[PDB]
Amino acid sequence: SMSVKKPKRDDSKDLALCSMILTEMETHEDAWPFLLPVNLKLVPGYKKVIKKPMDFSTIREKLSSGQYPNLETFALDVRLVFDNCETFNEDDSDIGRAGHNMRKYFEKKWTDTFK
Repeated sequence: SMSVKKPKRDDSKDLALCSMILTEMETHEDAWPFLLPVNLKLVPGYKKVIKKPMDFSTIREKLSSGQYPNLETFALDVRLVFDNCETFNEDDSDIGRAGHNMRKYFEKKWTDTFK
């Protein structure tokens, strides 16, 4: 509360570490469904159904331009990418499996880097 603070967690490397994680996600072989924004002209249903589209390139640009105030807002957008994928794709599809795999990959890197 006012003039009562928990000890200051060092957050000075967060930006670099989120960039590193994002690089590892970008270079995973199953990243291909997530690298670029879904083409809203070419994919029926996407625009109406997925209220907040997110992809790795968009996260990368937000990251690079100081649009994440903290590491939780970064994780929210990453998870949004996988939540959107599960919303739109069957579990038993290449893309559906890609999303589960990438989410797993991300969550491990996240825990190992920060928790």
